[PDB]
Amino acid sequence: DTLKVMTHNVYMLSTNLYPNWGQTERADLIGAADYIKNQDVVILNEVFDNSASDRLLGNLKKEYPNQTAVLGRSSGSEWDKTLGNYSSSTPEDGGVAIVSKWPIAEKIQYVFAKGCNLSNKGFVYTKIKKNDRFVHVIGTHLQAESPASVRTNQLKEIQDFIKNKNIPNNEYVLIGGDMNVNKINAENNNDSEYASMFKTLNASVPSYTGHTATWDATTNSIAKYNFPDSPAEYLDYIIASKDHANPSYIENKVLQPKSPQWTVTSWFQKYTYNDYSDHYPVEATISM
Ligand SMILES: [Mg+2]
Ligand SMILES: [Mg+2]
Repeated sequence: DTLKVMTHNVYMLSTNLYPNWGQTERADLIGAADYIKNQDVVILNEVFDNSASDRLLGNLKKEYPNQTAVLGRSSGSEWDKTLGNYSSSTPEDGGVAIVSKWPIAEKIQYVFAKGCNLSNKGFVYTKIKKNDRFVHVIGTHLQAESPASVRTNQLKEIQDFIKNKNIPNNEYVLIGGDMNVNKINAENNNDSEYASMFKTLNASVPSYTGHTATWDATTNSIAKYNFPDSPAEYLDYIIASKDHANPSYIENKVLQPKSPQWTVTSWFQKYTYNDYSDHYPVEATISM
């Protein structure tokens, strides 16, 4: 069998702080997009805006009916457990959610202890039954660019959680999302943060295919507006724990899907874009 998992930072900032980023329309464009189809599990990042995020989740309901709540937005029975530094008084939620075409046996949220109370950043854990197999998928979004030291602490909390969970070593355990750890020009430096990421989580390095960056101001219309001169970076991953079932093959493919044109007005000026987010999605293929 093959497991298909995708992760995508969808840039859905709160409309209370950023009213004109086309969040609602992109909720519809992403929901109907072909690139996000045919997956087993999908991890979402930055689904911060409550209305637009729920709209997106609703549009994905037909194909991915099994869904978790958004990390850090609530702490009721919608979560089997709410772990970590969760606060109901944080201005924003963690923006992470997971949807699947398969039954979800357990849903857990965990809020990171440290961070440079702004957003309940952390991770979402899911135990999913796919064809009589239980697979484990953790979705997260780490500290954005001292920042590296914070990310290492967060990665540590993720690894510590996995070990404590007592997951069978013959079942697949994947960790994915916007790690904010750059692979560009770092794949050949055992001392880079990119290298440390794999050590801290004790995960294997996947085969890389597709586009060469996940946040590219040189090809992405949204990133180009916000950071015109910033060199492209590679920050999104989906990797497997070596302390559990090691995939004979695991790929991470960066896609460059373009959306139908959409327009927004900001300060009496109209702007048109053809991207779903400032980040590109990463499609993982895992041989089981
Ligand atoms: Mg972002
Ligand atoms: Mg929110």
